[PDB]
Order: sequence, then structure tokens, then C-alpha cells
Amino acid sequence: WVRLKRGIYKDDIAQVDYVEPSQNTISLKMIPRIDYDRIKAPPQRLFDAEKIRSLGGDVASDGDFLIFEGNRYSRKFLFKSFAMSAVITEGVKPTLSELEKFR
DNA sequence: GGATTACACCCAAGACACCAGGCACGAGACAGAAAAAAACAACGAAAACGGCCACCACCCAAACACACCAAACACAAGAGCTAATTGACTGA
Repeated sequence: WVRLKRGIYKDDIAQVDYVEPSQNTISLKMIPRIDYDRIKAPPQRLFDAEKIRSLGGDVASDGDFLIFEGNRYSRKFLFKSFAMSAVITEGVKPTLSELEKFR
């Protein structure tokens, strides 16, 4: 488990899904901190594919896969690649709430 | 009553004379000065020994100046006017 440093996902929990051997970027699973392009022209909430398909805009659909604004990849839950220098790989220690979410 | 005038009188010059006190020599011996050996203070030579006393700091108790600091500066009342992040950094 890691936490991103920059962007709109500062100090947000990310589950390390796949470690790419290239030692450049690692695939991370995140909860979308987005408003589905409704007010902007945000808390952590479950990803609503139908909402972003109804609102339209920059969106590409592959059934359970999605590519939307910000070059953001989502599946079923964002699965996006970020550099290890942009995350912290030591000292996250998630709680039971994050286990349910992902002496 | 000092001195004079007059009237008895007893103490001693002088006499020889008795003779043992006194004086000119003589001897056993003795208190003492000449000489010598040994302690001794009078009086000046130092020294120690206090000894007040005038220093050299010594230490604390004001005396005085100065300067820095903080806190104060009458009540009420009405109205209007303006500001209350800010250029800009960095992913995207």
C-alpha cells in the first residue's frame, strides 16, 4: 500500500496492484476523487460508470474498462500507473477500513 | 648687791722619808698585712623586643548621577467610508 505525493491524490491510499519490472511506474488501485465533470468546467466514493457515461464528455468505454478525463484508467476503481518517486513505499500501514475498502 | 672693809681658818707649798707603783729592757708567741688565687657587678658596646603607627591595600556601606523602562492621558452619541489574500507555482 502506498500514498501519492502530488496531484489531486495527495495522501490518498493506493493498493499496489502490479509492479512493472521497468522500475519506472507501478500500477495502483485508487478510489476516484472526482466529481464526474459536473461542477468543474472531492471525497472518496465508489466509481459510478453510468453517471460518467450519461454526462458524456471525454470518455471511452470498454465494458468494465473506462478511460476518462485526465488520461484516467478505471476498471470495475482506478487502475493507473504512477512513479515510485511520486508515492511512499514505506510507512503507510493502512487500517481495517482500508482492508474493507480495498498489544 | 657689786664692791669694799674687816675678821677668823683650814688646805696645801715645802720638808724629808717609806717603798712598792711605775718605767726602761727582755722573751714566748700571736693578730695581721704582704702576697696570692678566685668570683664579681658598673658601666658602657652591641643585640632582641615590643610597639605605636603610618603605611597598602581591603571591603562593604552609602552618595550621587544617569538612563532606561512602562504606564497614564473626560464622558456619552450619530453618521459615512473602506478593507477584510496575492502574485504566482506547479502539475495537467
